Amino acid sequence: QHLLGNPKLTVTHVNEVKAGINHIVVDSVQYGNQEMIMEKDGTVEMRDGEKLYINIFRPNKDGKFPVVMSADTYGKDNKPKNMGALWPTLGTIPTSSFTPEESPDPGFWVPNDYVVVKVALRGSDKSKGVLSPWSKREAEDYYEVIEWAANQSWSNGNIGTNGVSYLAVTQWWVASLNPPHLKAMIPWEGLNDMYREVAFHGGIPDTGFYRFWTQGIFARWTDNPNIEDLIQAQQEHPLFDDFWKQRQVPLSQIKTPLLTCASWSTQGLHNRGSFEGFKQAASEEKWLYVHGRKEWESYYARENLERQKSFFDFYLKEENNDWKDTPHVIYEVRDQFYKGEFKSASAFPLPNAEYTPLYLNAENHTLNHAKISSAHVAQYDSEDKQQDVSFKYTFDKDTELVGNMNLKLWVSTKDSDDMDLFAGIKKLDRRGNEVNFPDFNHIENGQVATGWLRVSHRELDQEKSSIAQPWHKHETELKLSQDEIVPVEIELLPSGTLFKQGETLEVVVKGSEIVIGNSTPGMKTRYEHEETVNKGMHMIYTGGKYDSQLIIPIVN
Ligand SMILES: [Cl-]
Ligand SMILES: [Cl-]
Ligand SMILES: [Cl-]
Ligand SMILES: [Cl-]
Ligand code: NI
Repeated sequence: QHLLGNPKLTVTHVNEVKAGINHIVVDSVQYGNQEMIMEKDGTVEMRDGEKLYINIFRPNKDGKFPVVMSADTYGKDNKPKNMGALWPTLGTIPTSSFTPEESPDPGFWVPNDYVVVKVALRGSDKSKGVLSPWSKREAEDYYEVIEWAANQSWSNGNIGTNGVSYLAVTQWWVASLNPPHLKAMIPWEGLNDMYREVAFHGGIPDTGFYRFWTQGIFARWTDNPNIEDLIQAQQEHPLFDDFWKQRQVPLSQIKTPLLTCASWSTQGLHNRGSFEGFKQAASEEKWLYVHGRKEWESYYARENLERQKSFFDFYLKEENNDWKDTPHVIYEVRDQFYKGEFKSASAFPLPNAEYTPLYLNAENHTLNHAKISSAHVAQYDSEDKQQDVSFKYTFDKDTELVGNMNLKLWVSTKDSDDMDLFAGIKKLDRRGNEVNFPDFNHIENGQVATGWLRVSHRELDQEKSSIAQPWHKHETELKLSQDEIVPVEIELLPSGTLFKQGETLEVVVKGSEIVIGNSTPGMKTRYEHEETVNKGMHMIYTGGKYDSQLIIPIVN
């Protein structure tokens, strides 16, 4: 039958397709050689007269179909990319040749009688307009394309958005505007608060990935003079001010039926906001899927395509399938690299989480059940990349930690008026060796959880903070005096991990990155934090009034 495709046809070589309506044959990963129509370089006109450029892949037959859409500024005609040698840890990513990275593959969706629309947002492709990534103005353009699509001859009126990374962030954005024909959304790993999630971590500027990403956009469209200079924006907006508030999606405006993917493996880019989107969305019908595996690999994996399709068959085809039997949260409890167990819950944060303090003791590198009665101080050189302080707890029984963790420290410094603190959670096996996990950006020597804070940014938003997840206002800098001892709470980003009986959790605090390096030597694919306020010794106080502690989310 037709899902085996037609092996008599030759696949359309994608760089040879010309503008207009084309009959093409797609090298589908699932369904062999698949005939369809591709309309290349169609335009949609914005309210201000700007044209946005798109491709439309649709069944070669009359009729009305549900529509799958994605939008970004990376190039709508990108042929997906010696990657095996150049970025070996990307994992297995099977797609047709008509799938720009992270996009819904028309070779999967179109044979299942969906239309796929690929949108080049303003400033990209033949548009030389303003390119302001992850903004409301970009969201407004996306909204126009959704509503236009709903009125086309091949459209059943129901548009669902889908895609990874930039293609996910733009969904949080457009959904906050509630387009009337946006009937479902699949933000598969996307941030939605640039200040907190990519431009700065805990107030410390990302000098790596953020800048690499920004430069990449500039390099992609060198003949567009209207690309927003986000390098300079980072320099001149060090606090969460009116500029950055406009780059935090108003998530509680979202009402659209929602399938979110978050990953334990993307801490430092999409992880925080993936969870924020799921949590804060007002949507009455929402689901979350969490894994501790690789990003694009998991998106394109057949089981996750089938999950996406089941959600869209319910919402876009209006089929009475059993989608709503799906538990609202499905999550991996990671044990080792690519080894874990998937479990389910009715909510995130997990309704059975017991937020449990472990108190730090500076004298003996321990985390403890009981409070430490007398105040002591530990110390590390903040400029020596080999120095840190660490604290360990060995479990007496199998324990699952799933959710946020909060590291409360009392700290001071003598040689600077500020401190950059780098926190990490590690798991050590029964032999005392670190157990590595997938981590950002597609590194395999990562850790359990990571967090950051610039201490002048420590002031908490009391309304938004919780016992497991501190929320920092980032409104004003509270610089320090010599030996001013201050309380800080560091956001360890959401993680899911089993600690077996005999295994150890280790907190590490340091003046620089805890896990070093990346998976693409010479290219800044990972966060870096090379612009630091650190000088000299950092002090960490524990015991007595200095109730330094780690709050851990014990579940199951
Ligand atoms: Cl449920
Ligand atoms: Cl225990
Ligand atoms: Cl939690
Ligand atoms: Cl806020
Ligand atoms: Ni060929």
